[PDB]
Amino acid sequence: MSRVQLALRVPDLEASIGFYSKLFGTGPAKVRPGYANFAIAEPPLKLVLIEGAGEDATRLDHLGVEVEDSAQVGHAARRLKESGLATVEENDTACCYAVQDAVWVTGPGGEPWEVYVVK
Ligand SMILES: O=[N+]([O-])c1cc([AsH2])ccc1O
Ligand SMILES: [Cl-]
Ligand SMILES: [Fe+3]
Repeated sequence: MSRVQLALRVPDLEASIGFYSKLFGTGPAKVRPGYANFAIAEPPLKLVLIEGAGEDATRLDHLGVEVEDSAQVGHAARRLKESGLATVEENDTACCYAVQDAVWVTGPGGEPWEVYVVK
């Protein structure tokens, strides 16, 4: 039972939390200066808002697939490595108010993806 992760670099975090509460009909799961997240049931979605220091507009920070356990993260790592993708693995790695196992790739046009579990 995994979900898409969508992490956005937003110019106004406060306006953004406001807007996403309305769009999804639910408040954030977590709020800390310069960061918020929403854990959305339908559609399955982890929405990450990161506050950008003076960009004009919202832009993509990264994308992701949140899996159920580290076991799934490692399957995904081996499978992606086997398909010929350049990968970067991380274990028990702090970051944004959580600990995660993750594997990272980048699409041809430079957009970053992580397959990850939050521990
Ligand atoms: O790419 N990252 O490692 C990354 C990780 C976290 As946590 C937040 C923003 C980012 O761009
Ligand atoms: Cl963008
Ligand atoms: Fe993140």
